[PDB]
Amino acid sequence: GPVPSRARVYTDVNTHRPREYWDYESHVVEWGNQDDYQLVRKLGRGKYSEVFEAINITNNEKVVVKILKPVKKKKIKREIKILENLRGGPNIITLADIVKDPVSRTPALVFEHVNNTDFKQLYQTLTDYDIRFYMYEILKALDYCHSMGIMHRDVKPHNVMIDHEHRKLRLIDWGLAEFYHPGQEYNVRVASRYFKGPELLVDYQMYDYSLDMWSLGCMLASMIFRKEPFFHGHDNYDQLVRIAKVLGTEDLYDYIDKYNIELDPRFNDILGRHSRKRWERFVHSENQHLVSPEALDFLDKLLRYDHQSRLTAREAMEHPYFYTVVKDQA
Ligand SMILES: CC(C)Oc1ccc2ccn(-c3cncc(-c4ccc(C(=O)O)cc4)n3)c2c1
Repeated sequence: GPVPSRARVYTDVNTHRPREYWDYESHVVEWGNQDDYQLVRKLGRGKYSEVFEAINITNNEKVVVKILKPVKKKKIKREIKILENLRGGPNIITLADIVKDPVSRTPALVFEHVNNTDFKQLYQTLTDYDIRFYMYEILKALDYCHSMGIMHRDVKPHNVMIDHEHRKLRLIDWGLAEFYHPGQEYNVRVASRYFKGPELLVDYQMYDYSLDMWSLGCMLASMIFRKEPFFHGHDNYDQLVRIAKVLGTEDLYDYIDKYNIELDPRFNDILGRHSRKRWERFVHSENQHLVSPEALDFLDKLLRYDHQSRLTAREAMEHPYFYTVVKDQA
């Protein structure tokens, strides 16, 4: 069978907490009053929810309501518990309230309003400094949630809200997040295809916080190289092929050997043999102003097959790429 793995950091953080912190199945949801909110307009739709701008009529505050499509009570409890545990943490979206439609019995999460600028219009405006700044802000949220025993498991641009005028950022959509427990075998069917870590793609279930760091690396690559998505796979199998064409097959097969991973036979046809590419092949006159030795060194240290060898969030924050950001923040 596969070789076990443990997180290098924050390994036992949940074991040391009271059971109630992580044992979300036992959480009792306190429902507020749906009549306190009036819906104003629809903001967006997902697979599993619809998001509206609303007003809290008790105090006239603008709020956001995420009405859940039908999902298991345990998964709703998980998201609520995680949001409550992380409330007040750096750059974490604040859950303000939880309500039910009395007739249709559908649950709705009520959040703080963030004045988001279209992240699909915000990447053509981003300077080198801006990317470093916002990356640092995301790392603060990830170090925090990891330190609190939580993997986000769905890091990607859609789940980062930015109020550019206020240089404000929030990490949202905790619906896939999970508590880290040493030894636990997780579902690999998480995250968007383009952001999935090698561990997911090869079906290695004993993963950890380091998944988030792969996803972050994918984001960074897409931003500095102006190539969204960076690893553009056609399906989950081809996704690993696209990664292998960059990181190379030698390190991939080393990873599978180290963890005694049983690779789906389907892969044997399509993976082939690929050299590890230098990052210089993605640099061009359009993106060169975003790319530095520091950026490439940092990126290289996020995008590793071996989850254990990726930078931690706290290590990433200490990287020379962020020296200018750190100097200004005091
Ligand atoms: C599906 C959702 C992310 O789509 C949108 C689209 C446009 C906009 C424009 C503003 N928002 C907005 C403003 N303030 C907060 C949020 C929000 C907050 C949390 C979550 C969540 O799940 O955790 C989803 C959305 N959202 C939008 C949300």
